[PDB]
Amino acid sequence: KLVRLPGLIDVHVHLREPGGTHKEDFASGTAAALAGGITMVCAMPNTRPPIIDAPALALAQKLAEAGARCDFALFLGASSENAGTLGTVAGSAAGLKLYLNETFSELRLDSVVQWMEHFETWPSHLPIVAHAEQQTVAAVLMVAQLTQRSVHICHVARKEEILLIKAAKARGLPVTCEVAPHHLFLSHDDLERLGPGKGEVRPELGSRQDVEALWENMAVIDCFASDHAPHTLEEKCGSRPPPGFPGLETMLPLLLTAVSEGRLSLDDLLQRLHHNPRRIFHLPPQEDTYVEVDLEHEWTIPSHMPFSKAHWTPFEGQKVKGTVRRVVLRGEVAYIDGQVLVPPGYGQDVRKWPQGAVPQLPP
Amino acid sequence: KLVRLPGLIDVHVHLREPGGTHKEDFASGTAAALAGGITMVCAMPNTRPPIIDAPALALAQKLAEAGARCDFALFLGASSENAGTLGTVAGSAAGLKLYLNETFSELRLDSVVQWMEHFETWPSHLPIVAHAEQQTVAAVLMVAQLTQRSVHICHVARKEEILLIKAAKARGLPVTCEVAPHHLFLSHDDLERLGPGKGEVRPELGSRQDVEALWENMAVIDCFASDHAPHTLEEKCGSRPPPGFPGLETMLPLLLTAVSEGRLSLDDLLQRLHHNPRRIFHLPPQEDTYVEVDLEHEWTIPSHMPFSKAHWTPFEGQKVKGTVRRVVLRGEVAYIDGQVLVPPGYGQDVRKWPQGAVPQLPP
Ligand SMILES: O=C(O)c1[nH]c(=O)[nH]c(=O)c1F
Ligand SMILES: O=C(O)c1[nH]c(=O)[nH]c(=O)c1F
Ligand SMILES: [Zn+2]
Ligand SMILES: [Zn+2]
Ligand SMILES: [Zn+2]
Ligand SMILES: [Zn+2]
Repeated sequence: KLVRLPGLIDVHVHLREPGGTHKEDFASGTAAALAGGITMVCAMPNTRPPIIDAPALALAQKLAEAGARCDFALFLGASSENAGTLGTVAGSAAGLKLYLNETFSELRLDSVVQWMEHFETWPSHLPIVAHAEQQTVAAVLMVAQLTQRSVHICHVARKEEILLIKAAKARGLPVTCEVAPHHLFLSHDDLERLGPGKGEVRPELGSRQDVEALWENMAVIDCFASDHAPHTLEEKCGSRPPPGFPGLETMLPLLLTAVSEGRLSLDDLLQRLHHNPRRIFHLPPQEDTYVEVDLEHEWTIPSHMPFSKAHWTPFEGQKVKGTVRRVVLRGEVAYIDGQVLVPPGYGQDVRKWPQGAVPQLPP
Repeated sequence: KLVRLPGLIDVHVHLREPGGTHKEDFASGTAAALAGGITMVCAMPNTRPPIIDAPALALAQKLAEAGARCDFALFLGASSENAGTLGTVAGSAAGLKLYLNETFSELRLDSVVQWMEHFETWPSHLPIVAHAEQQTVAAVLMVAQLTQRSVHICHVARKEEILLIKAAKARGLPVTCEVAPHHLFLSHDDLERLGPGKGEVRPELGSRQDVEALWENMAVIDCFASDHAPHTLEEKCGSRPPPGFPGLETMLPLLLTAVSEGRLSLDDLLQRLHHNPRRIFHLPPQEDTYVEVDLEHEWTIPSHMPFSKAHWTPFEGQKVKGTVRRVVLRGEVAYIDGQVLVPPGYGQDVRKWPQGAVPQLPP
């Protein structure tokens, strides 16, 4: 028998359009999403041009409307120059993304004062998410407290980080977080197989103790999100390997395997890939939308999944139990057993739906 | 006419004994202190052995009692192994020092969870100070809030850091800080003259804008403290230059010059080199103790000051106006015009004085 799930949401993907379309584009990346049982994605702003101003957002919105096969929201990115300039378009974005560790120059913040300025100027009712590793988690939490608002921490990867967040939650601080599949299912032990190029990712793969700590502290994890970060094999295996793994097509199969093994429950999964993404990011329901999965079928992850242009995967060789069989999106069959059946452009910007605007107090 | 000042206190010095006595020892370092108008010093724990346990503290206490010419308190240092082990000796120390950025392996903390453990286990009534640069300031402030206590930030060197602290103080958070003379009187502009070896210090020399920001935000600075960090010229000019400047003998002359120029008042100076050190660290008064300075005498800083074994100074060539003429410590003439007149061992551990114990609620 098939199990019917609601439309799953991935709040952290890199779809590379504009400007990196050999790595992925809206059409290929959203095909990958649907194949992974994901019907709504939130796309990060570190494209070329990066989504750091109104014109870049407008361009990305049209590229997404024309290419996306599933529904989406687009993040804006914080820069050293745009604090206090995004007020008119802020509500149209998934949220604001801060890159607080490594990134390219356009998104680099050189001072915590710049973080403060963003927390002070970004509308208080809208989401802020951060790439914030190790001590940077504590630092951005401090900025959030000084400015008396919430923050969501992207891809938590370490015992250190999840325990800090746990302590913050115990103090009633408004912080949420997500964890990516590679930080639950891969570790340092896998670097021998992957090699130093393929294995490059930020946050880096953790120790066995890091992975164990994330599982032990599942209660502290609000969301799963792939951090789908496609690069071609040539790039990953070259002289200056970019960090990141593709992950849309493998996330749900990996997690379903863990459900099958009793490592977490189906509800635990659905809180983290549906309900909590909805509530943290104020994402609307999708009418007539559901995913049918098969929990019995055992298979081995191949050297590349069918859809991502990355055309490789760090999970090659892992045995999984769990398969996406069918996806229906807003009343149309979007995916069946390896075939995507909705065209580029079927997808819509959920922030334009009346139910997808973030509620706020009147002026 | 001479101006009579109270006995000045430097809460941040490295006296290198035990184990680095070619760089400085208690006798030479405290001679330097007296020559700089300083009658009480707090010595950092990054010696060899480092002061991270009771036996090392006991050794350092005896070396200081035998060698110090001025009065002192000794810091304990946080390590990855000693949280929850220092309770019996904590009250005998100046406070607990956390090295949160670069340091040697024995004092390295690999996780913010280790910082949390120290804040939770160190007695709540006793001082904690941190080497915490840039975002690390925000991170350690977060740990302090989670554990609902105060923290003092060592050598604030950047616009970013002083503005973060300013914002924290505006929110009523219990944080204090100190600034070292090199971050007020030297900058990037001086690296050409100093060279890359001599110029090595942590925190590094800041931009002109950093220096300007510290002066503009003098109200936010609770203490001046030298971070006297002596290394020999051979070491500074060698293949792996250690970071740090000697500074006991130049701190007061530099600051008196600024007082003379109306950059801050004499009271501003005395709050920062006497009253605030006393109150933050619960340091006792010194009976019959005072410093007489001459504010008229103009001189140029030489290539080395008379007492520090570092035998060099990054302030060489700077013109100053202000000289220490005489120091009286506990009723004895300790220094006159270049001559130290109290022997090694004259100095005492102020934490052993009845008035130098930190008051606490009964068990
Ligand atoms: O865009 C990427 O490739 C990327 N890859 C990573 O591994 N971490 C990131 O923070 C990131 F932005
Ligand atoms: O002990 C030292 O030499 C030293 N020198 C520095 O410049 N910064 C430090 O944090 C330090 F511990
Ligand atoms: Zn990231
Ligand atoms: Zn990412
Ligand atoms: Zn330091
Ligand atoms: Zn120091």
